[PDB]
Amino acid sequence: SRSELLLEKFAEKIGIGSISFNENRLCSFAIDEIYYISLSDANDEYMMIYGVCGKFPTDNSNFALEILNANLWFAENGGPYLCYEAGAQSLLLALRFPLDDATPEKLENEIEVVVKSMENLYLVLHNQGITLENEHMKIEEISS
Amino acid sequence: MSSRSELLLEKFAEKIGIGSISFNENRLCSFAIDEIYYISLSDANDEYMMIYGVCGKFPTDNSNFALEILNANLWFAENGGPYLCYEAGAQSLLLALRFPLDDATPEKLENEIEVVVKSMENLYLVLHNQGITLKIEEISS
Repeated sequence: SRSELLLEKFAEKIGIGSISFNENRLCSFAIDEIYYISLSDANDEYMMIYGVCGKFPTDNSNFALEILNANLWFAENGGPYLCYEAGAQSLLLALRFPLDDATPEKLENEIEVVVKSMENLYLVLHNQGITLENEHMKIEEISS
Repeated sequence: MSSRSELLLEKFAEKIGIGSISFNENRLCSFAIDEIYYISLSDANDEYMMIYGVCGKFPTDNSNFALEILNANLWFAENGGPYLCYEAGAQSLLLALRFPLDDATPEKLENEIEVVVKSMENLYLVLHNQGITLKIEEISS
């Protein structure tokens, strides 16, 4: 109806297509925030975990400062360091991982710490409208 | 009258701010130059304390600077760990490190204060070896 016409006109404009309300008058969708993590075989005592947050706006100094300021918070609590990797010019959340007494479960938790930091970093940016460059919200329908 | 050597010493002295300088009987004249480091202990919460290395006033006009400091944090991130932070209030460049009270001892507080100092030392040296920048007095020879 006036809805189906919107549901569909929504599809044609959203990229994916052939969308319609099912039997129960529902039309479900899945969306996701994909988080990038990288493990670096740094040296022989430590391993480095990087939470790649996306390209950094290197033309906005006001941003670099609210990031640098956010470190106070990461300095008080847990600890991934907020950094800038010149090469790919990205925003990085860094956390060294000690190999001594290492364990996949410890590695699992340390990686979880970094992603929870990204969660928090993002929420704050999202709640301020900010959106890094390599950020993409992928949508697609599923069985309602 | 004085040799152009003594002359230079004097013009140097008067220009540097200190006054009345000359070469002693041995043709010597010594100075002491200080590189002060400001540390601040903070009674943050009741489970952790916070050691701050106040490095100076952060030039908030330079987009490039902020980025170089952020890139330096990669280094601190690999090593022990004082964080390179920015404090809006005083617009200062901070080197932050938390200190746990559980089993704390002045010895532990002394080591920690000393790591922040050494971090400020690696920082300033990398900053100065870049020409970047955010007290001399004569003494006995």
